[PDB]
Amino acid sequence: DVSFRLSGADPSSYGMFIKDLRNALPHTEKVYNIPLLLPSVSGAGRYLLMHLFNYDGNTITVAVDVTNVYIMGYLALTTSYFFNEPAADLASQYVFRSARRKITLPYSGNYERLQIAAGKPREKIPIGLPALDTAISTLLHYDSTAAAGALLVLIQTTAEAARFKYIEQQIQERAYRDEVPSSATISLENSWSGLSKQIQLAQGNNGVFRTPTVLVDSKGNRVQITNVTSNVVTSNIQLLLNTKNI
Ligand SMILES: *[C@@H]1O[C@H](CO)[C@@H](OC2O[C@H](CO)[C@@H](O)[C@H](O)[C@H]2NC(C)=O)[C@H](O)[C@H]1NC(C)=O
Ligand SMILES: OC[C@H]1O[C@@H](O[C@H]2[C@H](O)[C@@H](O)[C@H](O)O[C@@H]2CO)[C@H](O)[C@@H](O)[C@H]1O
Repeated sequence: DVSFRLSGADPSSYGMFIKDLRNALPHTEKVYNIPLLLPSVSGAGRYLLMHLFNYDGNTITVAVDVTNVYIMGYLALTTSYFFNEPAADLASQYVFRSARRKITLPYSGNYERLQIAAGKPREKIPIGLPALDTAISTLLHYDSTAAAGALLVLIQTTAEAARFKYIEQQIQERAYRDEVPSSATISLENSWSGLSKQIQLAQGNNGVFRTPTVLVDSKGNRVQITNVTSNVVTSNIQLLLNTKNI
């Protein structure tokens, strides 16, 4: 398991937790030096448990699918909560079985279903460590509407941060003050799948992408990614979604 506590948390411990989060996911091959996520894992081992503690010390345990880094659900005291999606339902057969009751959310974990449930896009939802403390707090007590938004904060603080160093960096700048995500952040989140595909396809195309990826950069400008020499591939992306899942 991996853990993070917001009490006493700073850019340092956050980075360490994100480093752990990354190291917890297994892989057998690296593509252009980037861990390649497995096509699939069978049974309970398919899920990674993250113990998160808010500033007061309360905790929720989040189950993550180690093949894609998708959040399946979490445990709040003695109640389990899982998205309304096949994968999560499957996940419920293995994790938090001893919870006293199981609640299925009214939506899947997809960014689009989450934004609807929440009544606003990620664009306008401030993130950072403080925001992650709010999120943990919200999920301790069931509220599907407040949860959608806390869940959008959680996904980005943790899964997207493991996925991209840049996003991990974005969150460390927000260690003591939340801020809506830069568009480069939303761009990267939206492009993880495609970038993972083209990184793997480049492998026998001499590091050239079969199809270029369009991103938005730091300065907020439209940019094309055509091959593995881009900083995005050399520095940024830290985990790759196996094409066997794309
Ligand atoms: C792969 O991607 C490279 C940049 O990420 C790109 O190099 C450049 O493209 C032109 C030069 O002809 C410039 O617009 C740009 O400044 C160049 N970037 C750098 C840092 O040199 C390669 O040309 C791309 N290769 C392929 C096969 O498309
Ligand atoms: O949308 C980002 C979000 O991914 C969720 O999974 C989605 C997925 O993007 C889509 O291909 C599919 O049709 O719905 C999936 C779940 O039902 C994750 O659960 C989440 O953790 C985010 O990364």
